[PDB]
Amino acid sequence: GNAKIGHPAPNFKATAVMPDGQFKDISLSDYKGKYVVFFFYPLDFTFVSPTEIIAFSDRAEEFKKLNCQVIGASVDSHFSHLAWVNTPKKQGGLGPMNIPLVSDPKRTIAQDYGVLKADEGISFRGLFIIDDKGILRQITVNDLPVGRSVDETLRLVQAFQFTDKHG
Amino acid sequence: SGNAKIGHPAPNFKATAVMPDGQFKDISLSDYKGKYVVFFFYPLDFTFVSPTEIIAFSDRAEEFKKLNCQVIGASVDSHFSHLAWVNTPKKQGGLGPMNIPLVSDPKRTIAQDYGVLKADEGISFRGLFIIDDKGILRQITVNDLPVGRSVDETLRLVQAFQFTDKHG
Ligand SMILES: O=C(CCc1ccc(O)c2c1[C@H](C(=O)O[C@H](Cc1ccc(O)c(O)c1)C(=O)O)[C@@H](c1ccc(O)c(O)c1)O2)O[C@H](Cc1ccc(O)c(O)c1)C(=O)O
Repeated sequence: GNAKIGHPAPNFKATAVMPDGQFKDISLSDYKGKYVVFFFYPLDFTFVSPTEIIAFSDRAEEFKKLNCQVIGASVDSHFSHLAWVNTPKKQGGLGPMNIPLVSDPKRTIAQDYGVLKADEGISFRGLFIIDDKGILRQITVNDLPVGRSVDETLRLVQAFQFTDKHG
Repeated sequence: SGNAKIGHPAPNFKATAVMPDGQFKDISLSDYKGKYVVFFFYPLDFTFVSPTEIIAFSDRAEEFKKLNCQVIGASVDSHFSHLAWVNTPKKQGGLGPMNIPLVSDPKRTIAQDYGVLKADEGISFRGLFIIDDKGILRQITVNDLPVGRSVDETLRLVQAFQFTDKHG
C-alpha cells in the first residue's frame, strides 16, 4: 500500500453510484478543498456492511456541516452497488443513499490503501480521513467482524479541523 | 512500512518498560499471549496531547482489566524519560502514577515494525493496535500527531472483537 500519514492520499478514478442513484466516474482529487472520509467495506448484500453504510448515509448532513465528503467503496461492480441501493432497506438493501459508493473491481484502490485481504480478494474495513489538501491524516482498519462508529469518525474529523487552526 | 498486517501475528518486541510500580522491566508482547492487548504508540514524552491519552488509558485501566485486556503504551523516548514524566506531579503537567506499562523504543525498530515511524522526525505517529489472545492483529489505528485517541472507542472495539470471537 501507498497510504502514508502526512503524504498525499493515493488518488483513484472509479465508477461510483452517486446519491442520485446514477453512475458517475469520480476521483478523490475531485474533492480537494474538502475533508474526505473514504471507507472500504468487504462486499455488497452482507450483514454488517449495510449497517455501517446506512449510518454514514443517514448522518451525511453532520459531515456536510464539517465540509466533509463521505465516500464508501468495495471491490464489487458498480452494477452490484446499484442493485443494493435499489433494494429497499426494509428488504435488506441499502435504500436511497446520501453518499457515493465507489466500485473497485480491479482491487487496485484497496491495494493502494493497504486494505486488500489478499487470500479473499476483498477489502478489510478500512477507513481513511483525508484533509482538504488531499493529505492523509488518519488510518483505521478493522478485521471483518467489527464495524465502525460514525460518532468516532466525526470526532476525528472535528479534531483534525480544530488542530488545523493552530499556527 | 511495517509488518503489522490484519489477521497475521502482531510483530513481537522485547523492550524496557517502566511498570506501574515505577520499576524498569524488559517485557515482550508475547508475554501477554492468552489476553487481548491494546498496544499504542505516542510521539514523545513531556508533551501536551499525549498525556491526555496516556492518563485516560491509565485512569480507566480497570475497564480493560474487566475485558481481560492488557494496555501497553510506547514511545521512542528512553525509559528513564518515561519514569521522569511519571514522577512529575500531575499539577505540573506530569503523568503521575500509572496503571499501565510504558515501553521505550529508542532504536525506533518497534515503530518501524508497526509501520508508524514518522521517518523524517524519528518519532512514532499515534498508532494503536488491538491484538487478540492468540497474538493475531485485529485492528489498526493511526492518527497524525495532533489528534488523540478515545478510550471509549478502544473499549468498544476490544469488546466487539471478543464477542465476535465467541459467536459470529
Ligand atoms: O504535544 C503535542 C502538541 C501540543 C500542543 C500544544 C499547544 C497547542 O496550541 C496545540 C497543541 C496541539 C498540537 O498538536 O500542536 C502541534 C504542535 C504545534 C503547536 C502550536 C503551533 O502553533 C504549531 O505550529 C504546532 C501540531 O499541531 O503540530 C494542538 C491541540 C491539540 C488538542 C487540543 O485539545 C488543543 O487545545 C490543541 O494545538 O504533540 C506531541 C506530538 C508532536 C511531536 C512532535 C512534533 O513535531 C509535533 O508537531 C507534535 C505529543 O503530544 O506527543
